[PDB]
Amino acid sequence: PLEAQAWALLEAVYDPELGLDVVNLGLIYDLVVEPPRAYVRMTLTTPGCPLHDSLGEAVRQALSRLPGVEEVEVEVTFEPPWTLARLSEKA
Amino acid sequence: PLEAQAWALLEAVYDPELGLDVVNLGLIYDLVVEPPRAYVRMTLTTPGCPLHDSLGEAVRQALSRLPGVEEVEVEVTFEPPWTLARLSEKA
Repeated sequence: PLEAQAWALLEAVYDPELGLDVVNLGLIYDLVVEPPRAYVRMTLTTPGCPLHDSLGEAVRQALSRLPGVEEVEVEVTFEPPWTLARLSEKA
Repeated sequence: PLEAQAWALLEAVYDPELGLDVVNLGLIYDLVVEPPRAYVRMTLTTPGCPLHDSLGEAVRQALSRLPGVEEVEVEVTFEPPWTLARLSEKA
């Protein structure tokens, strides 16, 4: 139940450079919600670590909206590296 | 607006070895058009850096045709490495 709610929350988190949400952009690589923990592995649309990972922060915030989730681990990785081929049909 | 125009321009940029355009070939990994800047991350069909990156140059030229784009950054990468699995249905 929380898994579906989690996806809806992420679908509302938008990436400024592409004007699309992180889910339809294909940036979410793994998502596990098991109270009191939530884990998400995601990537960014361009290589390199930004000075402020605001997108990762937005994803963390969204997941924290879930009831009973006291710890949200957001791991940002470039493996595998992202490309537009990961866009969903809707995107 | 410019995003759709950008794609059309790239769809007219052809790769000699395969006889197909860079878009349907799946060589474009990321595309961001935000005047006065345009950024594109792409790859080539074979490993290695060529003496003259003619295809990369053709992509840069195509994007420069967009109104208000005074700077076009074309990044050529091999991550992830390209294969024919990236061809579009049309291709």
